[PDB]
Amino acid sequence: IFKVGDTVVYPHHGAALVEAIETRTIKGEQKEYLVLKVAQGDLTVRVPAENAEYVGVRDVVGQEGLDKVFQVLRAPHTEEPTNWSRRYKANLEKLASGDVNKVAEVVRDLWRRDQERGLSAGEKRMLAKARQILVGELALAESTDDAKAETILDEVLAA
DNA sequence: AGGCTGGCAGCAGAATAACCGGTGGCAGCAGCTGACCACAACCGATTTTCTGACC
Repeated sequence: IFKVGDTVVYPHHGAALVEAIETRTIKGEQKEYLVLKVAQGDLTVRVPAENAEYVGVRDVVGQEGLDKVFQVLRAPHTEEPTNWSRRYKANLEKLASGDVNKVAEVVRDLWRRDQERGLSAGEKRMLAKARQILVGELALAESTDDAKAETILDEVLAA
């Protein structure tokens, strides 16, 4: 399925393009490396043709999962453990999982707790990073005008 | 049978990542003052010494 011209989503680097299929030699054999161009830090990631699904290279989302993550973002549930260390560990695990609904849960919990209390600079950086990957994912998914993706993010945050 | 004497050898030293609770400090400020300048006047003799009339 991975041809030149896609827009695939890495686990926690964001949505990236493809431009070539490298046949770079490993053990005297030409494993089909595919290249990536993710623009948050202009790093190029090259992965083997079959271990991408093992490491979690996930395709773009363009169906009722958009409504699913919208109702996840506008869900009434907000619960965290008592200690900030375990709460941060659980949110970091859900962030590193690389799932859109889980990242939506992370940003709704962090945005609710920041508009209620205001926690910390480290979780502020975490919320900025997770909001960046969610906004970039949906803006390259629906092709829906990035930063007007931020306006529709404001709409679903207002709920 | 070892020992304690002898050089011999080797070495130290000097000179040239967050939460929660609590508690005391602290600064800012209306709000009693309360002692204090502080002008500002007002009198209390005081002494001089004319001023005014007295016979």
